[PDB]
Amino acid sequence: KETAAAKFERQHMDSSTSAASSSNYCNQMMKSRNLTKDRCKPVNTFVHESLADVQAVCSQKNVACKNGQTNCYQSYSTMSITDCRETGSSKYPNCAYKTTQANKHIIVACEGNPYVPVHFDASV
Repeated sequence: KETAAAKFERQHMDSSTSAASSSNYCNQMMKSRNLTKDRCKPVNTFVHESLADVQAVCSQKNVACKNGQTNCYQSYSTMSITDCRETGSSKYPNCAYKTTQANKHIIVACEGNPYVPVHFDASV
């Protein structure tokens, strides 16, 4: 079965671009990463940083996750991210998203050995 670590890279890493240069980015990436296969995932964040820089966050600022868990980590630095939010015209299977390019700190949950990101918690 897909590992939690592999799922994180599939749902949230986009190292091949510096930013979302098109307002269509979310519509394309949500579909291409199979986040719209069974239903329209309502929100998703893509990180435009090297995998190594994102994995490194697991050894940065320990913080409580939104749900109270204590295996969350906040990036010391802001990162290039793209927020994807479902629009009012979204209708499975034609999922539609609003694309928002931003520069923010990311908060991820980490697990395992090697200790890596398995969940995207928030951007602050």
